[PDB]
Amino acid sequence: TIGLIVPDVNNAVFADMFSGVQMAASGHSTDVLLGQIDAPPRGTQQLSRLVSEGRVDGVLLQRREDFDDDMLAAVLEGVPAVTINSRVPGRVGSVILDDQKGGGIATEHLITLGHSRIAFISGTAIHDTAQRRKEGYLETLASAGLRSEAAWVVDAGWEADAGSAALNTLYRGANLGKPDGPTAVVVASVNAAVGALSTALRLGLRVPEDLSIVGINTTWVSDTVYPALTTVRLPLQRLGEVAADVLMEHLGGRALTDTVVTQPTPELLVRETTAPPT
Amino acid sequence: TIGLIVPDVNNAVFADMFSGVQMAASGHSTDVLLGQIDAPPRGTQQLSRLVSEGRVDGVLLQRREDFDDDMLAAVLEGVPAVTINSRVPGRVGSVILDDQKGGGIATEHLITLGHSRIAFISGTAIHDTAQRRKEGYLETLASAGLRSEAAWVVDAGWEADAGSAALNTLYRGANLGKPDGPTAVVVASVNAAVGALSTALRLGLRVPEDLSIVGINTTWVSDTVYPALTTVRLPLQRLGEVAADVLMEHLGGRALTDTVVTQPTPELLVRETTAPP
Repeated sequence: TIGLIVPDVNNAVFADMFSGVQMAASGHSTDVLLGQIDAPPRGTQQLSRLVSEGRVDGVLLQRREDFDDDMLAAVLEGVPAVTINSRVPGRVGSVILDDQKGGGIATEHLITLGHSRIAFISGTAIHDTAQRRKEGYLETLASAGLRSEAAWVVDAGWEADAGSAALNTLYRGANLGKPDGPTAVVVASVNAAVGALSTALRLGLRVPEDLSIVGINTTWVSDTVYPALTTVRLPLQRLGEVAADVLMEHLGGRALTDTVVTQPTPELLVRETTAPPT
Repeated sequence: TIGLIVPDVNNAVFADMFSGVQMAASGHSTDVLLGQIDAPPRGTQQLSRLVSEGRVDGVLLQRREDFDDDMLAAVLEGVPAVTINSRVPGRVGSVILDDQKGGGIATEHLITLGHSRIAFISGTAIHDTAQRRKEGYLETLASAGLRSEAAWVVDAGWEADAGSAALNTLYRGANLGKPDGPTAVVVASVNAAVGALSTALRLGLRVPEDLSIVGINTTWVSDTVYPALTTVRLPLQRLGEVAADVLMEHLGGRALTDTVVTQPTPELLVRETTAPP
């Protein structure tokens, strides 16, 4: 049996990631025990108890956006563990997505539509996955001969409320959607993107006319809402299958590895929130 | 270890329910195993093997929307089990929400704003939760003393794509949002309600000006979208908390019960999707 420890089961990547974990694990007649952890302080305790005590042979951990590298390294000391959608410095055993290429594809799509001033709403400063996606965006702008500004890049979060809050901050401080501000924003995760789209609409901005929006990752929500969010689909199911496999293989005696799921490549899903600027 | 068996982790109720089941289990030194089953007989083999091989001590099962009462009985025969957000006649061990009262409260609200032609997009015909909420909406139209038609009640599903399909049908078949049509629609579950909204807007109906939408249950999605969906919040965390408790008390000897979580009461959460017609 294996443990899947997650920040919350409402998280955007959870459903596809879980189905992958479950399919691989069941394939080997191994069950998946699900656990959910709060914010630190209680967050770290639950994890120490829930990891130490262990009715599980090993652990798949999706790191919380408020857990620093320190809080994870200490807990994972001496535990067979694979981090998923995150990699902690100074240990081995992780499976991540091709985050830089995801940020790059999102950004590139906006540059091909004619946008020059493009903002980025990231996850937290703590989350290595957010920083990779930010890098992809930064490289892409640079190679295209374009500039970003400190004011156009906000560390927010994965969820709707942080996305909303960050859009508000761009709107009020950066003239996002106004006269000389950025005309498009890339959002590091799709739920934050749904929050951003909503806030742009409540503020009175036309989407896509006044502001284009691309989210990274895709859910039924991003595909359902009106206008439907243009997104970059990442292979979440594969990510869960590979991480489950790396863990189970390590329990059979193999080395833990640190890998990047690179196939399939990220898929641009052009919906209704991206157009050329005005 | 106990099993939490659900049809789709994307379900509107899953998150809150699960936090409930985890609370209960955490205090009783018990782990939760998350699982799914296919249609019987496959599913019958699955659930029994889960207990027969000692993988779980007991099961909490949310019924799939394409499971009729016969199918659920099959998989549950000879299994320590408590059904969640659903109740099978012919067996004991279930914990349901105050479903009728929640469907009425959504309808109540639409009439109070001044609506007289009110639709209902249900779950599937075979889900008991969906029918119990349909009952509340009908019973409230009769308490107020108002019209209802066969064409205004459409069976659909829990999910966005079902809600959207049902809305299209109300629009083409029942003239929804037009001179003849109903001016409002209660949607049996929130994801379907987000589907209905989206399709309403695409068509070119203004919401709430041309059509008023209320959903039952509440997620970050219904609160986040624009316009935000008016919904009626049921106490999903307690339902999870209480169901897990009944199963584990039953694993220590107690009888399986059939329970309704009647407190807290359905909370009308007014947002941007409801207005006078």
